[PDB]
Amino acid sequence: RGSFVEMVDNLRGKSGQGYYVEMTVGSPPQTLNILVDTGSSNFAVGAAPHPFLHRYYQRQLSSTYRDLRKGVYVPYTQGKWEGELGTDLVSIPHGPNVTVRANIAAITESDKFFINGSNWEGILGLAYAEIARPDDSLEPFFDSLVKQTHVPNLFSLQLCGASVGGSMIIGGIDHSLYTGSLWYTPIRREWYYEVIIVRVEINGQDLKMDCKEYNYDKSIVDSGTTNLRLPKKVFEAAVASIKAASSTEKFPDGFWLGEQLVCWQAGTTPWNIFPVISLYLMGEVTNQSFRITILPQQYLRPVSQDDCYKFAISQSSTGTVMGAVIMEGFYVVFDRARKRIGFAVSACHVHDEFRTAAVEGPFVTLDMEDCGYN
Ligand SMILES: NC1=N[C@](c2ccc(OC(F)F)cc2)([C@@H]2C[C@H]2C(=O)c2cncc(Cl)c2)CO1
Ligand code: NA
Ligand code: NA
Repeated sequence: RGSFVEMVDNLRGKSGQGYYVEMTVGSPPQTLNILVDTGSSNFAVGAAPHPFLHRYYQRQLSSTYRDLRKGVYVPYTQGKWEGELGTDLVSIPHGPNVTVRANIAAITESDKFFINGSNWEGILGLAYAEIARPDDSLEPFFDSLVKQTHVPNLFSLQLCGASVGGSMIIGGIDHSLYTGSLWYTPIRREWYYEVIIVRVEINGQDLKMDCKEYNYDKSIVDSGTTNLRLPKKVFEAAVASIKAASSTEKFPDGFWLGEQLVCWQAGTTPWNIFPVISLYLMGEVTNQSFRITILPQQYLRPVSQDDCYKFAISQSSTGTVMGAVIMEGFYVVFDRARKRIGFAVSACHVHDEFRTAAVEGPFVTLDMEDCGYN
């Protein structure tokens, strides 16, 4: 409890391409880099020589592979992966010193899934069985890990933005990774890591929307999404307020829609024209909330001889997505045992001399249960 030095710095990443952890599959162990994804629930790995892949799972080389004689087809947008299900022995070299027999989807065909030039070859879906493919009887990796070992039923993530890195602490918390106190919001339902946002402020100014809008049709914490994604109506209200706060300088209308970048010469980014963004989350106690605050350092993503940034807040039709834009400000504790998610100021988040990311409570917020969409 509290200190896991061997897992510190076990994540690496390229900006906008997610964070991955080294894993091994099969016997003898085959090493793969695997995207850490709290927004899905399948352990799926490249298993054929796709040109983009540095490497892939060669089941024929594993004496411990067991075929489940079942295929899985997984469309989404944009894209798809298809694979064959089995089990095999899985370890995390810079994780707990255990080995688990986990479900693995061997990806044999995909479209717009693997990224050309990325250093990961599969994804580790850390969410719950209710969104596993093909169905909730395919036990997710972390469920198997907890069933078969004594690893406590929780993990935590410190994503450090900018080559990026960070830490996945499996089975506990490392208090070096955060400053101040952890604040917890309930996991509303175990499918995604679903939470309830109860108030949104831009530079301290309330958007004053019916809070059910903030969670239309859900709000999730998702390490496998780059952006803060906001439901359309909330996004419209949000940019408008951000546009207004930031009007000392003017930017193309397309910038706010992510359709073009904006640049400034090096050292010349005007952070302070941009507002902070505060999400109040449902607390642990009736009528009690807390708030997490992020900087433009978080929602202006670095991507000419200038520092060009992408606006990393974007509209959504799947509800709010707290992606790397949120998570890079905080140490985030996925406290599965207590069905709650803790947030604390991250010891590694990017800021400036004037503003820091923040986690503050308690606040008095009534009718928070009304904020959840049904
Ligand atoms: N959270 C989420 N993960 C995704 C995903 C795609 C299929 C699934 O199938 C699953 F059921 F196996 C699951 C998740 C993508 C893997 C992520 C991805 O491609 C990505 C690209 N750039 C940056 C990041 Cl941070 C991630 C879609 O959104
Ligand atoms: Na256990
Ligand atoms: Na600390």
